[PDB]
This record gives sequence, structure tokens and C-alpha cells, in this order.
Amino acid sequence: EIRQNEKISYRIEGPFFIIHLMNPDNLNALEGEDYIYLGELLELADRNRDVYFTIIQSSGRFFSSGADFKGIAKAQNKYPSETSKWVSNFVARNVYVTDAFIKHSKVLICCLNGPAIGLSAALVALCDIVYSINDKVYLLYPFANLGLITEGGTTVSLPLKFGTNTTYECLMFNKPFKYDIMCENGFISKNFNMPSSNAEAFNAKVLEELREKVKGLYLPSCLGMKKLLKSNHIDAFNKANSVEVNESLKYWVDGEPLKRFRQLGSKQRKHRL
Amino acid sequence: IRQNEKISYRIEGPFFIIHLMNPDNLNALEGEDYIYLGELLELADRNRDVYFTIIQSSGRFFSSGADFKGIAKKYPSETSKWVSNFVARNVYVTDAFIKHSKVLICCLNGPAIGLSAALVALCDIVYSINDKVYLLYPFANLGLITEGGTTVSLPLKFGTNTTYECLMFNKPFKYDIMCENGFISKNFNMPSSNAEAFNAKVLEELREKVKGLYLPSCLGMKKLLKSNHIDAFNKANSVEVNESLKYWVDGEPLKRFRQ
Amino acid sequence: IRQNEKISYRIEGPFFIIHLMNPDNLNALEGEDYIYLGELLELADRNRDVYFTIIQSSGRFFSSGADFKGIAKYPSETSKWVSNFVARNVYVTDAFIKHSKVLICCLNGPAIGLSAALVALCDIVYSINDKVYLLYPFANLGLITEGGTTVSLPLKFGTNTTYECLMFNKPFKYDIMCENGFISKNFNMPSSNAEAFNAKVLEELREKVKGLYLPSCLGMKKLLKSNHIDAFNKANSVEVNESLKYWVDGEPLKRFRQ
Amino acid sequence: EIRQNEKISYRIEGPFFIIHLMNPDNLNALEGEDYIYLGELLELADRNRDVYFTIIQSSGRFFSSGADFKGIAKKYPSETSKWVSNFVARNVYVTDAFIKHSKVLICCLNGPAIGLSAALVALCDIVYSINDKVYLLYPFANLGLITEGGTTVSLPLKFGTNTTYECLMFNKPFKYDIMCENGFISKNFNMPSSNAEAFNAKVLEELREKVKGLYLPSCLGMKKLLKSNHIDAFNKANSVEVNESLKYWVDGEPLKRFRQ
Amino acid sequence: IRQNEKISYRIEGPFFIIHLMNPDNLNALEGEDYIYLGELLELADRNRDVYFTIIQSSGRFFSSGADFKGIAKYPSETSKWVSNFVARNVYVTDAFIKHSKVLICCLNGPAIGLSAALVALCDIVYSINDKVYLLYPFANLGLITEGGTTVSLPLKFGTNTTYECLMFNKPFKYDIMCENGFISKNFNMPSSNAEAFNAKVLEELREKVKGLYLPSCLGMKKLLKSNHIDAFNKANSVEVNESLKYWVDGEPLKRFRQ
Amino acid sequence: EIRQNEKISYRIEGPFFIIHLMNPDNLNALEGEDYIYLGELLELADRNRDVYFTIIQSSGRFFSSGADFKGIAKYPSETSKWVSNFVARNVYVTDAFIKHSKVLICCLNGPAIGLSAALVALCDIVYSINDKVYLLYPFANLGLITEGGTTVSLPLKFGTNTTYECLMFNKPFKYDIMCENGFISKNFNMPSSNAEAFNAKVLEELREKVKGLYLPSCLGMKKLLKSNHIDAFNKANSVEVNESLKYWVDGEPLKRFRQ
Repeated sequence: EIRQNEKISYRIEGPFFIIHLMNPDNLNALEGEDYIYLGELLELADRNRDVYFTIIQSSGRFFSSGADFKGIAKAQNKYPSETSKWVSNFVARNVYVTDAFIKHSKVLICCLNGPAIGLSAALVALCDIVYSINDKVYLLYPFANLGLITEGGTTVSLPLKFGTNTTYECLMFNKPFKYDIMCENGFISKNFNMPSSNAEAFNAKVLEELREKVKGLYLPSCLGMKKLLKSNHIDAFNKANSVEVNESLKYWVDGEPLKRFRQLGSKQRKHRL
Repeated sequence: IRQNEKISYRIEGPFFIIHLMNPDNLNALEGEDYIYLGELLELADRNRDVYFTIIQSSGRFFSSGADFKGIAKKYPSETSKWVSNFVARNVYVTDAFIKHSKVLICCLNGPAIGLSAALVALCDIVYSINDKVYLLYPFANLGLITEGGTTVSLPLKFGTNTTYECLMFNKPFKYDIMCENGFISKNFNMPSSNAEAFNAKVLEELREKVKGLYLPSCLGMKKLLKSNHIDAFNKANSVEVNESLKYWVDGEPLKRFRQ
Repeated sequence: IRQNEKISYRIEGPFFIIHLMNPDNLNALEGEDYIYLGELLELADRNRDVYFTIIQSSGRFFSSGADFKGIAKYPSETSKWVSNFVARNVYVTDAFIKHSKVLICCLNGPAIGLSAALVALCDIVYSINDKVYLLYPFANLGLITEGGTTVSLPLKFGTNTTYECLMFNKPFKYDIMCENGFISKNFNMPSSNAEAFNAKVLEELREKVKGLYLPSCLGMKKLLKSNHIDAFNKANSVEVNESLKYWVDGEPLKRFRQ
Repeated sequence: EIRQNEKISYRIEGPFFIIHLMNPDNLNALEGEDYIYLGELLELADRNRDVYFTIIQSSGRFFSSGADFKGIAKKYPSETSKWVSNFVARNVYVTDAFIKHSKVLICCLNGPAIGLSAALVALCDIVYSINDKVYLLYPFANLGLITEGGTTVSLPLKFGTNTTYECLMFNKPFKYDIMCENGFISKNFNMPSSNAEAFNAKVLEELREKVKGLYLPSCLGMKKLLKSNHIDAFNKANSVEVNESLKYWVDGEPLKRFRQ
Repeated sequence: IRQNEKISYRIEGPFFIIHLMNPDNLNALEGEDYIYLGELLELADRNRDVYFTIIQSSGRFFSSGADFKGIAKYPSETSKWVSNFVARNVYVTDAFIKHSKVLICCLNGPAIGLSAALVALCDIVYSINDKVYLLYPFANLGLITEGGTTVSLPLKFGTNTTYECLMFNKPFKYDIMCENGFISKNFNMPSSNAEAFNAKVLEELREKVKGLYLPSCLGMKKLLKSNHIDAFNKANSVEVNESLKYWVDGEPLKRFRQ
Repeated sequence: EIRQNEKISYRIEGPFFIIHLMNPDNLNALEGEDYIYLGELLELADRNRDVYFTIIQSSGRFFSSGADFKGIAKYPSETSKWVSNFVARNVYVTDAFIKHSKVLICCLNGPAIGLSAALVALCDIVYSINDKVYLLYPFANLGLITEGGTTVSLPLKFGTNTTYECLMFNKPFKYDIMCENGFISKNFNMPSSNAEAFNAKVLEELREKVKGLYLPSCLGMKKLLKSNHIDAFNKANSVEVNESLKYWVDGEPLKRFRQ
């Protein structure tokens, strides 16, 4: 049905399309091709007439550490310019995965087994329902420390779901959206309060409680209600996606993120041993 | 206007008080009852001495919603039948609540369900009798979708994730969610049996709260504040009433109501 | 779908052809006929072999508007006009607004009232000759804009033209249609025989669509619709409810009894 | 480059442009020319390319008691012309100045804010509190006026619709609990109100600590992106507010209420 | 209302008529004259017997715009130009934007500047002959669009025409106005006699208004105005505050002095 | 500052930034890197503070014949390949044309097709060499949908019904339609073979038309005028690229090109 991925898996159980991030030893850090795979999986779930809920689950102690920056400072494709290179490597993947999350017609449920960073936290903030394992989860958007700007439609999603002043304080000064902030704004639906050392039991418990909750309901009604609710901010989200993917290009081409990435991995010690 | 045996009204100074007085049937309303509510709002809106519109109820519930016993209970098709019996009532009452120019105040003497909870969410100020009130929108259990402008009003006043969790799984907007979102302006903390004492206390507090103010200023401020989400509400009204028609036509709400 | 003595339909390949077959009464439509039009559009919208919806008529008019003889029990006048006027208008206007197949109107003659309002909602319009026009007699009847014309007429004819035509009860003539590109093709045929006009329009439509990717047409239409969908929905919702204070006041009826 | 106001001063420290309302004996009540001078200072800070944060501080027990009423009650062919010159212009100017600011706006509340100054506080990006005794008061219904300063958009957006209706229709203050329930105050310093100078100094030190390691052009780009969410709503509200307040000003209700 | 020596008004049945009566100074208006125009529109909008507001003029020009001779006390240049330019402009533009009666303009000749903006901001426009035009010399004066023209010019003439005319200081000539339906009727009278033109317009308006229900006209205008009201009163405050930097810079003053 | 391209050049003359498409033998067909280079040139013009007008000219008998298909006809899937090939270049060049702060002027020396026609419809002022220029958007014939922002730009500048008739049936926007809609500011009525003389005459007249004007005034006026439809253009670009992606993936465009 689709190519296999050693980092992301999926299955179909009745009306549920379960996606599982299964790379816990790298904190579920995703490359661009993994975000494209996520987009393709959401399309597959969206074109299935038996699916009603799309559940994104993860593994380990984090949900996802964000984009995989492994090896970005190495000097060693062959694009004609920096603009073309960064266009192909950033703009397309970001716009594609953000649009795939924006237009999903099934109910998107996120199971937080830990913290989320970067574009992964941006996709977490694009889900309809969020469940957390315990009160030690947070969302971090480190754009000001890396020399970049908002990604994944957070321009609309973060002030909509957390408030304008809170969004400004967290983004201008590079602070995390903690669990208290998420609870003062109704971001998390249920906190399961489970030990952080087992995400498999948390995922199984979430699936069981979801199966309990859907008994006797008319599911086409749920899809129609979501179709009506999505029309509140769809235009804002599309406009924000288009503007963000092209505004980040000037920061990528200016060279500041590469300078900061290089000086991050420049911490050799004077006296060895 | 005409007399209705379930809803009454009166005018006291700048207040236009509407009272649902059918507490033994949990204040369940029919389509003509919603049309009568709309007519009463038009009356209140045309009076130049009226500045506030108070909607009060009686009994243990505020209302139990649309009376389905009058739905099950002439037309060339089912589409025409439901265009006449469902679409028109909803467009009329929802627009009458959306475009009201006087300050709408709801006094929750108990739970509200269905379209009545939708009209509660369209009011400007909501007072509750105690901490046991709630709002229920069982659209997913009845085989229907959002109605009464809840598409815009519920995410606006309770949040997006809360609205999704409550609507997709048929869960009530409880009092704790109301306070976490600032829905109730004042909790009177009175016994749920005596609703008329609650209504009288609300009226006396409103009477003593308007002394020394300039009421045309209140109307101008409301006319300015209404312009924020008026287009969203109008579009939602139209699209809501026209999308819920296929659910009635297919027969799922009627099949589910029969048990 | 039930059977109607005044409207019929057929399916020929990608085309879903609706035909108004009441020429002796100028194709005047009652409320149930507008609800039947809405049902026919919903029927054409839900089958995957249909790509174009073509609305044709007969006689010398396209339609003379709403049949008022039918409009001439309930606990109130408001209930009466909410169930008799508001419901059918909001339903048929939404049915025309949200249609996903390409709407084509073949003007065999003048259109009046809500039928001209529906003509203004089609995507492509052909005329039989240069004698057609659209008339919205809202000012002479005691009513206001209907059928999404609030958004449709200023968008397709201009603001000043719309004000001049609507405030003084003047028709949108054919030269005004040409100044604005309202009519895609003028077939220039005698106004007597509308049947040959419909047959020629169908032959040209059959010749034009071969070699094209029809799902591409549907996708382009889906994208183009998002330009003014919100405006049309707001306009429908506010029109159908503001036009109610005029009915309950009694001016349209009192003007029709004369 | 700019003149000197005896009630408002300014200075530039690195990336910070600090504005100081320095008339605590009269509760920092501002006249029309003072609001125009505030707008001019915001334009000056917006044109300086080394400034990234605009810090607006104040003195005494209040942040500002609003427009100077004793200066309002004052050459013109009619009353319409008089109130177009004296009210509409200054309000539209200062509101557009706060709406379109490119640098990060940070308000330091040393006390209650009332009227148009509260409306300007509601237009700031980040607000700090000296203690838990601060509030905002919009007494438009008690003065015979309507919403001004952009509050039509900013109050329901930051405090909710039902709370805004309850507070505006009945002349009640947005208290500190309402602020905490909506996340309006970013930090509460919990210092005694008898010293706003120490509060301002500590805010400046914390802001100096919190900027190390940040790419500031990225902060400006992120604010530029976030501003475009409600910019059209604010622009639409400005005109309608300043032009609908005129029918209230020319009827004489505000003056006869202040003169009694 | 206070009496003005350059603008008068009268009421005839359902018509509120405003006459600019300074033909020897080419009908140049000052800031107090624009505030007086706003007051007159408020007076017309406040009484229940008026349904149409008609703006007329005299001489060879409809109006030459703002009196630059007049504008050629305050602690700053900004505080001067906020009280002189911004307030009058925002007031008169909001007055013309929110008017609920049917605005009709009788163009007896060219209109320049803010007068041309008010002309383009009306609902119906008549012209005395084919020698009328609108000039917006913002680029030649060191200024930008005013009077809500950012919305009204591309809406009523198109984006490309508006760009070509505003970037290079060219007039919106009569053929351009007749390509977009800006003028509803051309009376084709001699430019020497504007009084006969005004009288002919008035008698034709009296003839056209017979047999209609005028509340229907008012309701239809109320509905049609919601199409672009937000864009209009959103661009007003942005225009008046963006022009302030150009006024404070001193370019329009340095340019007018030669 | 910028690389060298053998199909596009540029220069600066006073306040004019002149871009020249100099590949007449291949009908000025552009590849994806050519569109990225065009966007880079627009950014270069937008950063220069001495430039006020951006002039885009071409050569030969066409203005451009659209995207080069020989280049269209390593990646884990077809979705990834088509994302990286098509979506990025389209969103980038469309955003580059939508947000430009200088006055964009296009000199039509002949027909324009496809994405080049979309960019021509995205410019502020268009001049024509003669009455034989046209615009063609063959999306329905290639199995594609609207691109380059045409969803907003075509109905805005040519009308809704005309746009539907021209897009649904793959018909060109001829010079007649452009004249009835005021799309072309001036027709120069020069011979088709005189494209260089056409460019020179356009430059001379633009140079004579700017004398005396205040240029910051023109830039501020454009900044105000551009906010009429900016959000619509951004939304359209964002939805267009992602919707056309699946038409690309299904394989109909490649199939239709190979025959």
C-alpha cells in the first residue's frame, strides 16, 4: 500500500488508523523524508472510508525531538545556489506536511508520551485532541535561539490555543509551553498520570479508553461536525503556511542558523584526558 | 403578540423578561415555540425603552431541547418535509438570537440541552443558580451535527480542543469547564429547587447594577462588539441548517429516537 | 426522486440536463418547484459520472419568477412566512451555491425574480439571441434582494450598475451583459424555437469537452469556488431573514392584489 | 530630534527604548498632546534600527489615570469641528501608532490603568505586574462614551467575550484574577507598590538577562508574523470607534457628567 | 446647522439636495468645508423622510479638491498635521462610507483630489457630457491615496487601470469610466449651463421614483453595503495615518510653493 | 551576489531594474531552476533602494511557452519526488511575485502560456507589442489544475464567467477579452519581429513618464493597494501547490505529455 519506514509504522483497527513513531533511541527525531512519509500516511488515512480517527502515537521518553539536525555542520544535490538548495530541502517538506495536517478530514488525536520540539510540537498543536501520559510533558519552539521563525502554522495555532501574551512571552524569549500553561488553556483533554518509563501501556490504555468512548455514537455525525468546525480557521492556516515557508527562507539563506549550528558543535576541551 | 401557554413575557423599566413556564415537561420546546421566541426577541428589539433582554426558566432544567415527541408525532417528499419543519425554525431562531441589539442575559436554573443550550451559548451574560448546571450537545448520539451557531460559539467560548472532546464523544460542558473559560459571570449558589427566588435575585442585582450608567452607551458598545464575529455567525447559521438536512432525510435521527 | 409535471431531467454521459417544461405559464415556479430544483441539483451532485449540470427551459421566457397565485394553517403570520418563504429560499440558494459540478444556464428568454437570481449563480451562461434580459423587481414589489444577488450582481455587473438597476427597477439588458462578459456565447437564433437552441448548445458542449481531463475541471472549479463562498453564505443567511419583515408587513401581498 | 515633554521622558539602552511617564503627582493623566507625543516616541523607536524592545514604564501609585478630564473641558465653527479636532485625531493617531509598532512592546504596570491608557496597555505584547493589586478600568458607560483605543477587538480577544460584556456594560474593572485566568500578566514581581523605581529596574535587569543568546532579528520576524493575525480587525475597529464616539461627544453627556 | 457661504442644502420630498455654490474659485474646498459636508450627510441620514442624497455643483469644475492656498499654535509638525489633515479626512471619509441613504453625484465637470474620492465613493453618478474626468495627482504632490481610494478605485475601475493611472499621474477619463459602467447616464448638455443639468437630473429622478417602495431601496442598500464596508473603514484609518509621514516630511509643502 | 544564467539576464538603469528573458529559439521555456532564478532576481530588485520599477521583458515571438516539459519528463517515492520538484519551485516563485514591493511591469512581446502566463497576470502593469498577444492556461488539457495564483488573479482581472469558460474548456484569453477588461495599459502596435525595438520604446516612454513624479509616493501607494487581495493570494498559492501535487502523483500529466 505504501513503502516501509524503519522509523514510522501504522495499522488499522476498526475505525482507528494508528500511527506509531518507533525510533526511541534517537528521541524520534525526523528527517524531511520522514515528514513526507507522515504526510503520505495522513493521506492514506484520509482516503479510507472505514477510518474515522487518526491516532499518532510515539515511543520512549520523548514524543519527538524535532527535525533531525544530525550532520548539518559537516561540510562534505549540488544545487546552483543556496536559495535553490534551501527551497528544495526546507520549503517543500514544511509546506507539504503542514498542509497535510491542516486539511485532514478525520479526527486527529495526539498521545503525548513526552516532550515535543520544533516542527513536531507544531504538528502536535495542529491535532484536534491531545492526551498526555503525565504532567512532565511540554512543547518547545526554539526558533529565536537558532535564528529562525515560526513553523508548521504555529503563527495561527499557538495564539489560538494558548493566548497572545503567553505566545509572545514563550516565543520572543525561547521558553517552553509547560504543562500548567497547557492546563490553564484546556490544551490537554485527559492526563492519564502513568509512569514515564512505559509508553506502550499508555498507548494501549488510550486505545482502550477510545474504544470505550465510541460505543453507540454515529461516526458520520462526528465527521460532519469536524467538517463544520474546521471552517473557522482554515483560511488563516493556509495563508500562514504559505507566508511562513517563504519567510524562513531568508533566514536560512542569510546563514545565521548554520553559523549557530556550527558553533554549537565546537566545544572541544583544551586539555584532553 | 399572540398568547403562548409555555412562554410568557413582561416589561419592567428597561428590562424585557422572557419566562419559560413549562417545568413539568422540563421546558421542552417545539418548532413553533422557537418561532415564538424569535418573535419575542423582535418585540424586545423594537421597543425603544428596553435595553436588556432577560431569558428565565422554571423547574429543574433550563430546557431539555427540541421536543422530539412533536417531531415523530402532506408533503411531496422527505426533503420538503424537513425543509419546512426543521430548516426554517432553526434559521429564524438562530438569526433572531444573532442579530439582537439589546443586551441578552440568560439565567441558568439548570441544565440546557440541544438547541436551547445553543441559544444559551449565544447570550452575552450567563448567570447560574449553582454549580450543578451544564450544557449538553448530543449531536453525535442523535445522528445530527452542530446547530444554533455552535460551530462558531463553542470554540469561541470554550476552546477548540475542549469543543472537539465534548462534541465528538457526546460529553457535557460542565461547570468546571465553564469557570475555566469564564462562561458564567456570577454563580448565585442557591438550591436548585427554588428557581423563582433565583430569578428574583438576578432581577434585583441587575436593577441595582444599572444605577448611574448611560444605557445608550451600553447599546453602542454592544453594537461595536457584535461586529467582531457577526459574519462567522451568519455563515455558520446558513451552512449548519443546510448540512444537517441530509441526516434528517437519511432517517438516522428518527430511527434513533424511536428507542 | 419523485415526478414533477413542470420539471424533468435526464443524464447523457457527463451531462445532467434539467429541463423546465411549462412554457404556457412562462415556467413560473412555485415553492415546491424550487425545492424540486434543489433536490435535482443534490441528485446530480452525488453521482460520479456527472461533470456538467445544464439547466434548460422552454417557450419565450426562461422563467417568470415565483408563482404568486400559490402564495396567496399557522399560529401567526411570522410562522406562515417562515415556513412558506424562508425555508425554500435558503434551501435552493444553498443548493445552487454549494454545487460542485459545472453549472451551465441556457437563456432562451427573459428571467425574472428568484429565477434570474439563480441564473446569476450559474458558472456559464449562453443566450439564444440579443433580446434576453434579467429583471429583479424588488423595488416594485416591496421586497429586497433574493437568491444571493447581494453578492452575485455587484460581482458580475459592477456596483454602480447594480445600484442603478436595482433601486429604480430596471432590467439588466443584453448590452450590459456584454459590457461585463456575463454571456459566454450568443447563439443568435430566433426566439421562437428554444428546442433547437438547446440541441445546438448540447452539440457544442459535446464537441468542446472531448480530449479534456474532467476531474481537472472539477478541481479547478473547487478552487475557484473558494473565492466568494463565505460572502455567498452570509448573504443567503441575512437575505432570507431580513426579507421577512416585509412579508409580515403586508406590502408584497397588497401590491400583488392590484 | 524630538522636543521635550515635562511629563514623559525617554532613553535608549542597547536594544531597549525605555519610555517613562514621569508625572506621578497627577496620577500620570495624559492630555491630547501627551498622547500625540507618545505616538511620536513610538515612531522614533520604530525607526531606530538598533532598538528591538520598547519598554513603557511609569511612576507613582498609578500607571495612568486616563485622559486628562480637566484639560478636556475647554475658534471652531461648530461642536462637530471642535470634537473632530480635539478627540478623533489624537485617538486615531495614538491607536494606529500602537497597532503598527514593529518592535516588541512591553508594559510595566506599577498600578491601575484607566481609560485610553488601559486601552494602550491592552495593546502591548507583554505585561508585567508590580504586585497583585493592579487592575484595568474602562468606565465608558459611566462617562457617556463607548469603546476606544482598540478595545473592541483587544478586550474580547484577551479576556473573553462574556467577561468583556460583564465588565464593560456595568463599569466594572478587569481585576488581577481575571488577568491570571486569561494569562494576561507574563510575570508578577510581587514588590511593594510604594516603589515603582525598583520595579522598573528589576524588570530591566531581567530583560537584560533574558536576551543573551537570542537572535533578535528572528524575534522581530516572529512578531511581524504574529501581528498579521488580527491587524485588519484592529484597523477596522479604529475608524469605527473614533467616528462613533463623535455622536456621544457632541450631545454633551460626557461633559455634563464630568461637570457634575 | 450653521450656514456656509460655499455649500447650501434643501429638502424636496424624498430628496436631500446639497449644492456647492463657489464656481468662481472652481469649487475648491477647505477642511472646514469637508467637515460641513460630513455634517450635511449626517443631517440627511438622520431624518426619516429622505431616501436620496444628491450632491450638485456649479461652474466648469465639480470641485478642484482641497484648497492648498488655505493650508499653506502647535508644539510639533506632527501635532499640526494630525489636527489639520488627519481628522478632517477620516471624518469626511467615514461620513461618506456609512451613509444609509442612496448617494447620487451630479458631475458637471472635472473633480480633483479628495473631491474625486468622494465622487468615486457615491452610489450613482451622472455626467453633463463626455468631457468629465477624475484626477488623483498624489504622485505629483508627494502624497498617497486618500478618501478610501485604495478600495474604491480598483473596485470600480480595475487593478491594472488604477495602477497605470495612479503611478503616473493620469486622469480617469470618460472612456475609462464608460468601460467600467461608472456613469449611469450621460445627459450630453453644454458645459456652460450646469443649472439646467441639475434641474434635468432632478426632474428625471422625480420621474424614475414613481410607483416604487422606497423602504425596499433602503433595505437593499443596507444589504449591498456589507460587501466591502470592512475593507473601506479599514483602509480609511490606514490611509490617513500613512499620509502623515509624507506631510511631516515636507514634500507636499515644498512642491506646492512652485 | 547572484550566479550567471544563460536564459535570463538583468541590468539596472536609474530607478529601473530590467530583467530580460533571452532564449528566443526555445520560445523562452523555463525550467524549475529558471523560476527560482527569477524569484532571486525579484528579491535582488526588492532589496535595492534605488530601484522603483521592475521591468520584465522577453525576446522572440513568444513571451514564454511555460514550464519546460523535457526537464519534467534518488527519491523514496513519487510523492517525495514531485514535492521536491514542483511544489517548492511553484510556491517560491509565486510568493516572490506576490510580495514584491516595486512596481512590476511586464512587456508582452507575444503569447504567454502556463506558469509564465500566471506571472504575467500577477504583474501590476502590462504592455502589448500588438493586438495578437494572448494568454493560455491549458490546465484541463494537461490533467492539472490552476497554478501560479491564477485562482485569485484570473477572476479578479477578467471576470468569473469568462474565467470559467476559458479554464474549463482550455481556451485562451485573447486580446479582445484583455481590452474589454482593461488588462493592457497600452498597445504599441509594433511588428511581431521588432521585439527589441518594442522593449526600447517601452523603456523610453516609461523614462519620459516618470519625470517630475515623487517615487516614494508611488511605492507607498503600491504598498496600500497591495493589501486588497494579499491574504487571498497567499491562501490560493498554499492550497494550489498541494492540490496539484496529487494530480502529479496520479500520473496523468506525464502520461499526456508522452503522447
